[PDB]
Amino acid sequence: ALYGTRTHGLFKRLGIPGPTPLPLLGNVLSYRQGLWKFDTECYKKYGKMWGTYEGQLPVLAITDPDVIRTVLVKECYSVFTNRRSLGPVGFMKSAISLAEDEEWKRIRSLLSPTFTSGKLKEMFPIIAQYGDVLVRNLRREAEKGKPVTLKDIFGAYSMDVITGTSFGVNIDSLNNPQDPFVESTKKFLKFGFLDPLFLSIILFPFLTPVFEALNVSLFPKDTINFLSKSVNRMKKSDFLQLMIDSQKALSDLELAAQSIIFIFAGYETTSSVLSFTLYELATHPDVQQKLQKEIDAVLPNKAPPTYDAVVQMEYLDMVVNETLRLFPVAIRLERTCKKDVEINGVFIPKGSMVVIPTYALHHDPKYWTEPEEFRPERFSKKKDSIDPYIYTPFGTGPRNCIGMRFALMNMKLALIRVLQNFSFKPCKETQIPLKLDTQGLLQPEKPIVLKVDSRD
Ligand code: HEM
Ligand SMILES: CCCCCCCCCCCCOCCOCCOCCOCCOCCOCCOCCOCCOCCO
Ligand SMILES: Clc1ccccc1C(c1ccccc1)(c1ccccc1)n1ccnc1
Ligand SMILES: Clc1ccccc1C(c1ccccc1)(c1ccccc1)n1ccnc1
Ligand SMILES: Clc1ccccc1C(c1ccccc1)(c1ccccc1)n1ccnc1
Repeated sequence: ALYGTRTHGLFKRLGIPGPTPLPLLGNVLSYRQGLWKFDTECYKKYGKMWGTYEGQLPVLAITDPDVIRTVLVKECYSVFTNRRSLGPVGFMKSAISLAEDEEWKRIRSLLSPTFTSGKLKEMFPIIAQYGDVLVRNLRREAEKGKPVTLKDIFGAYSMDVITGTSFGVNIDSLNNPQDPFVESTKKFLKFGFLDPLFLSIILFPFLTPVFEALNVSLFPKDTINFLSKSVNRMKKSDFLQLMIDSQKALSDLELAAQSIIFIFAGYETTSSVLSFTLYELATHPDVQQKLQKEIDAVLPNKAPPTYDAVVQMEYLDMVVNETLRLFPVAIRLERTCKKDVEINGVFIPKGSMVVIPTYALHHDPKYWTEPEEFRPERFSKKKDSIDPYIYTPFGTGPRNCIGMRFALMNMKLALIRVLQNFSFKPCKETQIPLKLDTQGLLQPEKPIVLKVDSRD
């Protein structure tokens, strides 16, 4: 059984500290507390650089901004181009989040004109039309005299926007739970929990070819089929339309992968940050009232938002940027060495992983005074510019979040509407302080519920 004790002497030899890996498992057992908790604990114990093992895969965490800049920007195309080892994914191998090396550079180049600020300005009325249904669905829950579970309200809004901006179909997620789009896309929420299949190829990466050969995918095969068949039937009759017009050619299999992955990526994360932003505005009433004072001063008498009004709301941008500091839903940034590389005078083998602990650097007292406190004033345009390698909620470099500007616009349009019409405050069922759960996509331990009062 030559598999278990092959690489577990690397960091010990290189002089890089870290937790003691168990045979076969590595340090994988330490993840059960959540990657956010494991990363902060390692940061406090070892410092600038530590080393863990996902099975037999060596993982080197780095916290020096000069080193982060080299891995995310300088040597991106040359060493650290790909994110994590390929797993059994089927045709989703052409998804932009999975594509590697030259194939990723090509797919990223084709999709880049779709997510420019110019195309976002053209789609602004499309995104904004989903604010009405959000305010309406939130109005009835407010007049019921009962608390509002934010994940159901903004989860439905996030699915509505991401599907409407992808296919042009105006789903009413909250009022049509039995819709096939809603039930299929709902299964994406299981992402973030324990995945034995994903963990099996982590500990035994040689199983990835076997699973592919047996047509086993890390994605919900039923949901991937519904979306792929839905994408095809629509092409006979938008993110989809922008990708059809672009047809270096984007194949039919590749385009179906990008449509699916954009829905997968935008659904829960947008829903999660939107709930975190409202929790902070409720537990900080003066922060909420000041933000309401800004929206009303720019948009008088509940005026419909325009692009220029949304972009020129500074205090709205500060609140969102601070919610993302406290809760970067993608806890960390990961990269793979496509060759033997020397990082900060340390020789790292090919295929090893480099983790930028975003969450740990976001709560570091060395960079943020009172790091556990929601202070939007950190992102005031008068202070010194925040380090782009310490604050990395969307990552940095050629391979950062391609939908960063879209997600920020999608959330702000929602925040402006709900604040134009409602105020938010806690109640007996609200957890203070907020306890994060162990899920790999940041979620609270108990669902956020807030009292929603209309301003009229
Ligand atoms: C506020 C919500 C969001 C957060 C916090 C977020 C966060 C991230 C992060 C941290 C990465 C990794 C970047 C890196 O490795 O440096 C990423 C990648 C990505 N995100 Fe997002 N994201 C969000 C919303 C979205 C939305 C709405 C979309 C879809 C339009 C999206 C699509 C992607 C894709 C496709 C990638 C992979 C980029 C690539 O590998 O080329 N994300 N996101
Ligand atoms: C032929 C060879 C086959 C090889 C099979 C390999 C199987 C590997 C199994 C080892 C698992 C090791 O687990 C440690 C790593 O876990 C880290 C991530 O998990 C953190 C959260 O869960 C902690 C896991 O350990 C405690 C058990 O808790 C499980 C809770 O799962 C989430 C609960 O939610 C219910 C399930 O999800 C539905 C969500 O709607
Ligand atoms: Cl599909 C995949 C293959 C290899 C590594 C990571 C992923 C990942 C995923 C998605 C669904 C189920 C299991 C793994 C993944 C899992 C955790 C963190 C990042 C990526 N993925 C999501 C988008 N593109 C790839
Ligand atoms: Cl276990 C693991 C290792 C490396 C990357 C991601 C994961 C992940 C996870 C989830 C919750 C707490 C710790 C790690 C994970 C993180 C984000 C999204 C999906 C899975 N996981 C893989 C299989 N089961 C769980
Ligand atoms: Cl892009 C993507 C698609 C499908 C599932 C997950 C993700 C991803 C993510 C988010 C939170 C926790 C783990 C992975 C992700 C996939 C791959 C690499 C980084 C992040 N993501 C959603 C939005 N922006 C990025």
